[PDB]
Amino acid sequence: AMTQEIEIEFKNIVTEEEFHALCKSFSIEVFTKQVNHYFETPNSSLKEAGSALRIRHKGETYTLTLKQPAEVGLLETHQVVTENEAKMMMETNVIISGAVMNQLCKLQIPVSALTYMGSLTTERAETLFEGGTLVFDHSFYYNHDDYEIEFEVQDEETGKAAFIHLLKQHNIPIRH
Amino acid sequence: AMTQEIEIEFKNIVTEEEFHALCKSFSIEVFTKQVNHYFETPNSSLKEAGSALRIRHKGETYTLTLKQPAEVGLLETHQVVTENEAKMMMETNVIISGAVMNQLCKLQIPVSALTYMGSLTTERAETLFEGGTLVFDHSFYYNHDDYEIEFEVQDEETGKAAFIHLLKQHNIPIRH
Ligand SMILES: Nc1ncnc2c1ncn2[C@@H]1O[C@H](COP(=O)(O)O)[C@@H](O)[C@H]1O
Ligand SMILES: Nc1ncnc2c1ncn2[C@@H]1O[C@H](COP(=O)(O)O)[C@@H](O)[C@H]1O
Repeated sequence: AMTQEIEIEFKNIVTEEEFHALCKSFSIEVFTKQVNHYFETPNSSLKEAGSALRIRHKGETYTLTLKQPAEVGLLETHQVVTENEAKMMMETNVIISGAVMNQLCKLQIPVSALTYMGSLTTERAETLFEGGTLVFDHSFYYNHDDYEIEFEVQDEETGKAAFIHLLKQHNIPIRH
Repeated sequence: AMTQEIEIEFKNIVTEEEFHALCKSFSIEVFTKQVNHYFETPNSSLKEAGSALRIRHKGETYTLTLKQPAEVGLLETHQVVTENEAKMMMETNVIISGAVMNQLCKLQIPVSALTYMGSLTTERAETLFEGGTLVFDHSFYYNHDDYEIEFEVQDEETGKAAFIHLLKQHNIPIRH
C-alpha cells in the first residue's frame, strides 16, 4: 500500500525512428497506458522545492506519488489510494492522510493551496537492464508527443556510464 | 452555439521575471482560469495536420474547438457544448456531431481513433493594445510552468511589426 525508495533517473529524448529501433533491440512490443494527474500550488511551491506530486492511474491502480530531492537523485513516496480517494483529491482541496501528506508537511508545502492542474497520457514499456530499469515512454502532451528513454537505477556512477554506453551503442546522441 | 473565425496570433515565450515585469507595466492584476482538455489519435494525426482539438472549460462554459491551418494564421471552429456532452466526449472518446466534426472529416482525420489524452490549466489576462489584443498566459504543464505573451491581430504584417516592437521596448528576446 505504501513504499518509499531513493531513485536516480536518467532521461534522453529520442526520435520515433530511434525509439522503434531501440524497442526492437529489446523485444519491446506491448505498451501499457498510464495517466498522470498532477498537482501544484498557484505559487509553484513544489517546483520551487525540486519536487512533483501526481496521482498515477495505471490499469486498476491509483497511486499518489511524491518525488522530492535526496542527496543524490530523488526520494519517492508512493501511496496506493482508492478511485474515490483519487477523485476527491482532484475535485476538492484535500490531500489524503498518510506518508505523502507527512512528507509534504516536512517539505513545508502549503498543502491546502495544492490544486489539480492537469493531466497527460503515457504509453509505457519497461525492461530490466544492467543496474536498473530501462523505460520506453511515448507521451502525449498538450501541443505535441515525445518519445523518451529513461533509466532508473540505484547506483549513480555505474548507472550513468551504462546508460551512456547504451546510447552510443545505438548511435543516439545525448539530448537532456 | 457555433462560430468560426480566422485567428492571427503571435506568441512569445518569456521568463517568470519578464512576465511579472510586463504585467506590472500593463497594470495587469486579474487573471481568469481555464482548463483545456485535449484530444489526439495514437498516430498524432491532428498534430501532423497542423491542428488541435480541445474542449475549453472556462467559467461555466464548455467549448469544443478545432484549430487548423489557414492561409493566414488559423481557422478556428468553436462549438458550445453542455457539461454532460463534454464529459461524454472525455469518457467515451466519441466526438459530438456538428461543425467541428464536419471540419474534422474534411481534414481527413481518422475521427474514430481520436482519444482524450489530457488536460492543462492556464491562467489568462488580456488587454487591448494598438488595435489588437495582448494576452498574458501562465500555464501549468506536467513538470514546468510556462509564461507566454500573445498578440491577436487583424493584420499579419503590421501586427507582427507592432509585436516585435513591443518585445524590443521591453528587452524581451524573440522565442517562438
Ligand atoms: N477532474 C475530475 N473529476 C472527476 N473525475 C475525474 C476527473 N478526472 C478524471 N476523473 C475520473 O476518474 C477516473 C480516472 O480518470 P483517468 O485517470 O483520467 O482515467 C476516471 O473514471 C475518470 O472518469
Ligand atoms: N477524465 C474525466 N472523466 C470524467 N469526468 C471528468 C474528467 N475530467 C473532468 N471531468 C469532469 O468534468 C468537469 C470539468 O472538469 P474540469 O474541466 O477538469 O474542471 C468536472 O465536474 C469533472 O468532474
